[PDB]
Amino acid sequence: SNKCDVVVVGGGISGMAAAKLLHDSGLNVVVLEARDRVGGRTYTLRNQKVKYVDLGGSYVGPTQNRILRLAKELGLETYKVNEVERLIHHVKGKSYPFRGPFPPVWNPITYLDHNNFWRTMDDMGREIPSDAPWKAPLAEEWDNMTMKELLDKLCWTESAKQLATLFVNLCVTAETHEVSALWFLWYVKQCGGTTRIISTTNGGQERKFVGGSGQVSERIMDLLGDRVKLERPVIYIDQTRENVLVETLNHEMYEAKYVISAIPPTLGMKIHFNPPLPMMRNQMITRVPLGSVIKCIVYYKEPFWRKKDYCGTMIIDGEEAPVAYTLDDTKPEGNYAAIMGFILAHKARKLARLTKEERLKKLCELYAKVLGSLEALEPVHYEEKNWCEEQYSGGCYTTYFPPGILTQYGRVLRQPVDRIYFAGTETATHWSGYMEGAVEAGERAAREILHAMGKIPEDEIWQSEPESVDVPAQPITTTFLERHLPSVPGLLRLI
Amino acid sequence: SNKCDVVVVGGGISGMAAAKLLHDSGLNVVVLEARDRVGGRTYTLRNQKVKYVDLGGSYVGPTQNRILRLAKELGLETYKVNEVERLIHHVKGKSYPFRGPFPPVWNPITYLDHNNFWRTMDDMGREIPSDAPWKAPLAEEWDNMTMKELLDKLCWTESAKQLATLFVNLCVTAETHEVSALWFLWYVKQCGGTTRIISTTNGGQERKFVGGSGQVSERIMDLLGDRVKLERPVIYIDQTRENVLVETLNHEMYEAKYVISAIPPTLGMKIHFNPPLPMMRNQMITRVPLGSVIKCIVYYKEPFWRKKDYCGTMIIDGEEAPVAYTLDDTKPEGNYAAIMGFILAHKARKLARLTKEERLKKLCELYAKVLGSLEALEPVHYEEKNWCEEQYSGGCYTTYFPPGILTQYGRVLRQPVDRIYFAGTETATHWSGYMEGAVEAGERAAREILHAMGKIPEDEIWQSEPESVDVPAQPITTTFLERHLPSVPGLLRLIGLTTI
Ligand SMILES: *Cc1cc2c(cc1C)nc1c(=O)[nH]c(=O)nc-1n2C[C@H](O)[C@H](O)[C@H](O)COP(=O)(O)OP(=O)(O)OC[C@H]1O[C@@H](n2cnc3c(N)ncnc32)[C@H](O)[C@@H]1O
Ligand SMILES: *Cc1cc2c(cc1C)nc1c(=O)[nH]c(=O)nc-1n2C[C@H](O)[C@H](O)[C@H](O)COP(=O)(O)OP(=O)(O)OC[C@H]1O[C@@H](n2cnc3c(N)ncnc32)[C@H](O)[C@@H]1O
Ligand SMILES: [O-]/[N+](=C\c1ccc2cccc(O)c2n1)Cc1ccccc1
Ligand SMILES: [O-]/[N+](=C\c1ccc2cccc(O)c2n1)Cc1ccccc1
Repeated sequence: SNKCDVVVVGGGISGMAAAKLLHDSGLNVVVLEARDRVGGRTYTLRNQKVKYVDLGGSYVGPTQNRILRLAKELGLETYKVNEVERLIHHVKGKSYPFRGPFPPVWNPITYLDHNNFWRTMDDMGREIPSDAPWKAPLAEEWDNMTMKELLDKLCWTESAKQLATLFVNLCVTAETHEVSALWFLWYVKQCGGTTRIISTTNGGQERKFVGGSGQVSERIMDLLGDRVKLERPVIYIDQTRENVLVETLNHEMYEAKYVISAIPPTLGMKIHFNPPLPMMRNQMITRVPLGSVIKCIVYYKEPFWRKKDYCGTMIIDGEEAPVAYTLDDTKPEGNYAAIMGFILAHKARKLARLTKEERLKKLCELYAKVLGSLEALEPVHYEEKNWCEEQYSGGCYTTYFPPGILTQYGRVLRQPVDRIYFAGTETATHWSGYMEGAVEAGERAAREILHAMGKIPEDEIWQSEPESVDVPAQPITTTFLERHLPSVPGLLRLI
Repeated sequence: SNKCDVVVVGGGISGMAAAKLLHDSGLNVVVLEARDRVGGRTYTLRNQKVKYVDLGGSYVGPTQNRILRLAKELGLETYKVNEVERLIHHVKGKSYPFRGPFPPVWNPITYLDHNNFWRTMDDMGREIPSDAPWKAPLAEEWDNMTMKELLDKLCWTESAKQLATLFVNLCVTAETHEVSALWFLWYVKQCGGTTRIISTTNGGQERKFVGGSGQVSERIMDLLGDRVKLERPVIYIDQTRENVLVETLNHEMYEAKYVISAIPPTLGMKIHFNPPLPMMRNQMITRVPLGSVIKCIVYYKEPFWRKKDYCGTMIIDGEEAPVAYTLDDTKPEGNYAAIMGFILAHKARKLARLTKEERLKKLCELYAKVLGSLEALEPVHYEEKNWCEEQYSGGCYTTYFPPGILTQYGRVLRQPVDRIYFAGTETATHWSGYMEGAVEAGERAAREILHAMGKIPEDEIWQSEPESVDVPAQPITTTFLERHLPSVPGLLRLIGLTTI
């Protein structure tokens, strides 16, 4: 058996960040990676037609200081996602160009209803602790409802309900009826709220890495050399003896003092445990699916939308559109012109039966309609990735909680099992579900082990992160009117 | 590699029924079983204090003709669960003895709401095809709701909502807010409807096997000899070559023409697949958890409840009650007096924290109050089993579907993946979740392979079962008033119109 201090299961950003921290402290680490590559839910493809493209996780923004610091140390640089020109909201077959992060509403009733919906999401989130959403005062009430039920209660207009629905689908790649209200409200709150999570400028979609996000995992693998073992899916963890034994599918045996599980919670099911896991974890890892998404990038000779004062951001309502949201994927030099679109949730399941060429045609015809340009019909290249088909991801972007699961099982996610500690973006308390959360969780799980070894004190397990000098955060502001305008039922009670 | 025609993964009733049919058709089968025993979600404990006791699946009834035929062919007998004396409905801290399958209701408004609740469950059920629930006309609308949301709309009284909530918790060991309304309505309809599923006499809980249900899997193991491999958890299935390769955790390798997966759907996650599963199954097996239950059996010197004219059946409402449902578990000879109780859904999670001794104490104190009997505080013995802790079950009784899953993923549940066919009770069309469903699914998957090998025509894959001559099924009937009495909103509509 191959002996070390710590076995990290998974070479995504979380496992790699944990292995780097432990290695830098002088421990002997092995990373066991199921795939022939590192990066997990990040994947940068290179070819002459795209140069590079992020087919998985890509965007970083202000307040994501851990991923910005790790990336910067590895020698990576960011560029700004194009948002110079106007965004488009496509509603009932027509494009309404706009500026600022929220699509505007002109009907006064619809205005009140939209304003109330976003405000209520943040008002609710203020009562949900980031590190313990199950301790929200109304935790059971909110956990025993879907986001569909909450939206049915909150939204007096079909206008607000359809945009709120698009918001849920885009944020967590799942249907409003699939997900706990408590979990979704926590999810928004722990990215800093609605403005911060939906914003390009001054939010989660502000920036991409020059050369792709896959370089974070690749360059940590560079540092660690042959400590990273590719095509070693873990099948068996034995904790009955003095050292932990980890076995891979290719029959190799690893022996360590501790283990970091840096895999999506439900992919814990692929591992046979001795002794069996405690009951709550045993059932938890069956209750925590990942969402459904195809990430699709259509390439054009030029960023032609910019000539019409469109930035390439499209918010597209309605069942018929295959893609509900797009960003300009053009490289900083203005070349490799491209539109990134997501095929989300039930549409990812529905449209996966088509050919690649059939999806390209549907996307080009949608983009031609929304951008009002025949140039959208003349793509020069297409890349896509269906994350639903990934045995060692389970989906993307992240794990969602169905109704009732977070209050019953949420406590178990980070709870150590003997000498196994739990990393993965799912265990983060800030930008859980993102590359930032992957870094937070890996580093925390690594410091839990340093503390178990007596190397650091308890108060050093969770560590704050200084603000990026390169990507500083501006405050989220609200207007007097946004804060005090009544809801629709509010305006009724006042009549 | 050990060579055969068919590897069966799982030595539950489903896997063993498959293996037996294939073996009887003259094929070479191997059963790879993870545990040191067959039976899976059935488990008969034997010791001198209890003689035998079912800690997993136990009850069989009318219309479950496949498990009754299989058990009869293996030399097993049934006996009737005690329903001679009165049942008890315990609500707001008081016990109301009754007869017949449903706890009665005297308040006329409450009576209409209760009658409308059960009636509407079966009415919606008749819209849902047993073999394709996602083809129901309102499949999408029903699948996008929880059972909690459906009870909130249907029940105009708290009385009906509370009883309906207990019915869901007991039937599928899950909370109303956890389960799809479509899936639950399907689950009840594919058992023959509300009356058949809830009933002891004339329903699912009518009988048990003399000597325990574990004998079904054990006796098929006896027929199969060394073809059954215990402590062979399957870790890897390879379909990239001419024959399928099946690898176990002890590094043994099995080579076969075909595989039957006879394990709970989510436990497919414990197997590494080459090539990868198709997308829809890849994601479905992360979306289908099992329910939560502790089965608890408290033993007494005598079945003292019978002397107060209680059969031992208790339907117990309220958060404080650790157990919502009990049945007499006394042996047919009248000895090893016992009460069987289920701790359901969130209470299986909450009370798992306690010791065995603390759970025994809470159950005795509950039983003493409900039966109005201090004898209930004098147990002689206790057995229990928390199915939440089983690595190779994932829960009990069965797989439930959360909102949105049955319409998006339900169709791939028994869709073959190249040379892998799917058994297990979850893939049944009649009494899915039960031992009956395990037999139907196992025999159906076996016959799918017999068809693939050209040994039978397609019309022999699905086969009807002759009615047991030993456990005949009384039909389910309604009275004129049950069929036609209005709902509470129906009555308010009548009132509205008269008054106009
Ligand atoms: C898929 C995706 C994700 C995504 C997104 C868009 C798509 C299409 N957009 C994002 C974005 O713009 N910005 C951002 O910050 N995040 C975005 N996401 C999510 C993001 O990619 C993830 O949050 C992050 O990558 C998660 O990292 P983490 O390290 O937590 O997890 P992982 O990448 O899934 O890595 C797990 C690794 O474990 C290996 N594995 C799995 N099972 C085993 C076993 N049994 N043995 C050994 N290794 C195992 C995986 O193969 C993987 O490498
Ligand atoms: C647990 C339970 C179940 C139950 C019930 C009460 C409890 C507490 N009450 C029932 C009742 O009164 N009447 C009835 O008909 N059913 C009742 N249920 C449900 C019933 O027990 C189940 O429907 C039935 O036994 C399921 O049979 P099936 O054959 O489909 O599935 P299984 O019993 O889970 O068997 C699966 C076997 O597979 C092995 N396994 C799991 N993973 C692997 C791997 N990777 N490799 C090899 N083998 C594996 C399991 O160990 C098991 O033996
Ligand atoms: O919410 N919005 C953007 C969003 C959110 C979460 C993401 C996660 C990963 C990758 C992304 O590109 C994400 N984009 C836009 C929006 C604004 C107003 C109404 C509806 C929708
Ligand atoms: O539904 N009832 C019993 C039932 C149903 C399903 C089962 C499945 C497995 C094992 C069992 O013991 C089961 N018992 C009684 C009842 C009647 C009226 C209201 C609420 C409850």
